[PDB]
Amino acid sequence: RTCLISPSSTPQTCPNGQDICFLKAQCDKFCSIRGPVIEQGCVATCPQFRSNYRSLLCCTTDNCNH
Amino acid sequence: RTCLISPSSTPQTCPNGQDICFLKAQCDKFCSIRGPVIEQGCVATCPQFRSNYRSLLCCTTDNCNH
Repeated sequence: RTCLISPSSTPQTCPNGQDICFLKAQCDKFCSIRGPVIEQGCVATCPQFRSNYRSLLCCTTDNCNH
Repeated sequence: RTCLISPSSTPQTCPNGQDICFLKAQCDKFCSIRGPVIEQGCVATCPQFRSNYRSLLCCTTDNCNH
């Protein structure tokens, strides 16, 4: 139920149907008091990314990171 | 001319006009003899990613990685 389960065992996703990894790096709340924040996990479908984020890492597959 | 020039000094991009970082992780040549490969650098505009890659990391900004 994640993207890493064999090599280093560092899984963290949770696709409820299709395997899609997703990381979100942007400002959270205030966007001017704590700076950029980083969050990762699993979501419905990887959206067409966006030029207004700070760093998005999509794998759209499971067990595809190392 | 890259995405890291101050903190750890590990820049590697090269936007010719707008600052956009881009990494490409997919099979290269044969896609069945060496496995998945990893490549990064800079390109025109970050394409709407794709669910057929192995790992794409776009920042669409400069000096936005650490």
